[PDB]
Amino acid sequence: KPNYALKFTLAGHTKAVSSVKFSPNGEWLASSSADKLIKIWGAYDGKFEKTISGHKLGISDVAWSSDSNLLVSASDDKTLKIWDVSSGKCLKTLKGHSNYVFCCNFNPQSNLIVSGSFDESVRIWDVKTGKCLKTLPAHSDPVSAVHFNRDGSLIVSSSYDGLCRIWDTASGQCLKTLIDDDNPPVSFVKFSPNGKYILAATLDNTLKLWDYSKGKCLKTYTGHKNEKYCIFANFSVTGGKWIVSGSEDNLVYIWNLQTKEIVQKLQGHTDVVISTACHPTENIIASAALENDKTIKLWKSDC
Repeated sequence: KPNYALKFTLAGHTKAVSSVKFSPNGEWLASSSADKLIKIWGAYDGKFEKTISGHKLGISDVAWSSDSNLLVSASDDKTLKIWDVSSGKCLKTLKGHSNYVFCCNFNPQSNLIVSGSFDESVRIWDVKTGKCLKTLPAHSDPVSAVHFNRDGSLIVSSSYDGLCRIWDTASGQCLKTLIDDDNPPVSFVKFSPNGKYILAATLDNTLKLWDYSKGKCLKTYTGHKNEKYCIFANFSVTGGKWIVSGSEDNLVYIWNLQTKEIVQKLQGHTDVVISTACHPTENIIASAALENDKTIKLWKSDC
């Protein structure tokens, strides 16, 4: 149904890309890499803007503040850094995790940051002071993803222990633990835009849409390969309602959300597609690949 075609190929990172994210204002793409760098690119033209540096080791994730002025990055150096994008300044270094920080996000208000780490904990940080507010004993294996819901009241986390958990931001209480028939490692998780559903990726080549309120799996998406890497998944909402994800067979997969059929497979990358992102207003997908490719691709569809 959609017709995403390659528009731009962005080269610059010298090691594996780990994450790509569109700014909320739609003007920019941020990318993180194992080369220890963040790069900023024009969202519509693919034009390289600048590099942001400071981390001592590779970066697994990057996230934008709601006003598109700040980034937060999660690194193997055991820290997160908060960046003022226009100046390039490292505003704060968030110290607390005892091993690799794998995932990070602002809440919608962007006064808080949530992080997940190889040390098996989730941390909630104050953006202004740079202090850790809470440390949640969230999981018994590395934390693969963390995400705030629509109003910042709930946090969802996933882990290689096979659990998705939902946390109350304010109290730090575990409200829910999602358990299916089997519990294979969960490599990614996020709330849906409306906030009633949770999309989770598992390392048995499967994406599941869960009803958060009921605690029941509604839909299942397969065809892609995902047994090893923590690959992002997206809700595409600008045109037709899709689920988007990378794959270890070098393709970007697009599923119809309702019917669960593969509507398109984007060909062009020459290595695992580790990350994808969906532009907030236009029908644009960004995709990034691992170290044998190193490129980021911008794809556009008429619907």
